[PDB]
Amino acid sequence: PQVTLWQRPLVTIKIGGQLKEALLDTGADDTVLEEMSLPGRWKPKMIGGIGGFIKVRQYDQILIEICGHKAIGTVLVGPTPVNIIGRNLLTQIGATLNF
Amino acid sequence: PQVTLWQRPLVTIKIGGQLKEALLDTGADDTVLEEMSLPGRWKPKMIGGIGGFIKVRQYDQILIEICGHKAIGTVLVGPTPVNIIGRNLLTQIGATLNF
Ligand SMILES: O=C(Nc1nccs1)c1cccc(CN2C(=O)N(Cc3cccc(C(=O)Nc4nccs4)c3)[C@H](Cc3ccccc3)[C@H](O)[C@@H](O)[C@H]2Cc2ccccc2)c1
Repeated sequence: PQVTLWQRPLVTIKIGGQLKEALLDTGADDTVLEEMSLPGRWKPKMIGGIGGFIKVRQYDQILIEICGHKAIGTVLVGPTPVNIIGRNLLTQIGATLNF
Repeated sequence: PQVTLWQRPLVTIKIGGQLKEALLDTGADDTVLEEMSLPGRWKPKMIGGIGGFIKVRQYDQILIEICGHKAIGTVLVGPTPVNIIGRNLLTQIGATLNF
């Protein structure tokens, strides 16, 4: 559904039986979630932001529901201050930017 | 126009006479450009992001032509890895996120 950007474009996700809200972020290549618990195996990874770079856990083939849209992707979990859905998943849910 | 998120949504801006490319960014509350010379007056501000806080300088009332459209607003200049057009300006160009 169309959102304007007068306010932060925030949605509910369900991941891992947990309900979260996350920011739809066209600038973010990758989806990055704060610390929460996920089952399984993961690889260490670093990503950059402004500020600097953080070190995250790289889980993949994770099912997320974002609004009513399912999508399976790579998720990075670590010290971001806000959960971010980025392009690897906004592409799966079909989001566009219009101006 | 309409951007699919398979590529980074980069766009051409003209600011202060200069021609830059910049990221259209729904998750970013403000616009922050890399260092460049702007005339006039500014004051120091700090912003956060993933993995830290940079100190930035704030110019208000800068004209920016973004794609083709003119908008005027505050632009923060500072050590970002990339020019980022955030919601303060995206609202002025009419951008909508649309799934
Ligand atoms: O995949 C990623 N990186 C990779 N590395 C290797 C492979 S992929 C990646 C994933 C998510 C975010 C980012 C890094 N990132 C951010 O750090 N910011 C902070 C930001 C950017 C611009 C303005 C503000 C702002 O106004 N902040 C304010 N603070 C106080 C008041 S306003 C904040 C937000 C997200 C955010 C919002 C609020 C708080 C924290 C973060 C942007 O929305 C994101 O697009 C992006 C911008 C960016 C993109 C590339 C390089 C550098 C910066 C990178």
